[PDB]
Amino acid sequence: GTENLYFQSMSFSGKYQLQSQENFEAFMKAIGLPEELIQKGKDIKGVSEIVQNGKHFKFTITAGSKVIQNEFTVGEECELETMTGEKVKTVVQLEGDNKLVTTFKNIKSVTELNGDIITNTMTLGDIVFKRISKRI
Amino acid sequence: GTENLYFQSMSFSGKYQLQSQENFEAFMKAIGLPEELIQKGKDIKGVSEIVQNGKHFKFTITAGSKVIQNEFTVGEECELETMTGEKVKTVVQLEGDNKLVTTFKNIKSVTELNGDIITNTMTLGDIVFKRISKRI
Ligand SMILES: CCCCCc1cc(O)c2c(c1)OC(C)(C)[C@@H]1CCC(C)=C[C@@H]21
Repeated sequence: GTENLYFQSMSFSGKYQLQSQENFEAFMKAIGLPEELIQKGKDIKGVSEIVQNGKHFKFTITAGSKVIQNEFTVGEECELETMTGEKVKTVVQLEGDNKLVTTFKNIKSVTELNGDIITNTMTLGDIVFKRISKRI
Repeated sequence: GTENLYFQSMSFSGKYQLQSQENFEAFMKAIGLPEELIQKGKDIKGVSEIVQNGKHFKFTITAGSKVIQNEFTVGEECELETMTGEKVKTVVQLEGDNKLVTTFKNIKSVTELNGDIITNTMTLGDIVFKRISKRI
């Protein structure tokens, strides 16, 4: 026999304007981002978009001077393009009704949606890369 | 708005008779179980029960000379009682259709159901506490 595990989450779909950003320079250096691109995009506060259809997600992230697009299904292994352009395979999971959690290359990524504010925290050792964006 | 995330797993419900057990003493020593209780329950091969109703689990596990009962919902943070009686808060996740995975106090716990055979693997550093039970 089989069991049905049905979940319900807040809609992550929407366009989000980057407002706050912590430890950008430190984090990009740890992952090996060139200093040229670090200073070029450290002050860029762009707009990211999420498209959620059930457990499927489409991410369009404006990070610094780069636009990185990725797609995944919750609970299924996916190939994600990192900030450094390297492609890693990982699984994204839903915690509660508003947290998207994944871990790749010693980076613990947590994306929590609180109302119109979405917070993406990425921890690499002592570095806590925290981004705060608002739905527009 | 809200989104629906539909998952399906094998039914974990049933009573399971412990058959094989490796590194009981080493694991219980690592978590600080008193040596009196370690020798007392190292050879006990009891029966554990799982009650799964969708994404909610009720499991009564016979570990050594202790009967520990806990309840949780997959993806939601819950409070679990450990072997040492300490209560920890963690999140249990479903991997595939037959794996229940969680991590607490540097202990990676994996419970995999392959047909009528259930395998409980708990890794704490170098110690791999492996329990193999059969549904009865
Ligand atoms: C259904 C899986 C969710 C996690 C359940 C989970 C939690 C837990 O309290 C225990 C579980 C596994 O299995 C045994 C082998 C009895 C453990 C022995 C040593 C420790 C620290 C605690 C025991």
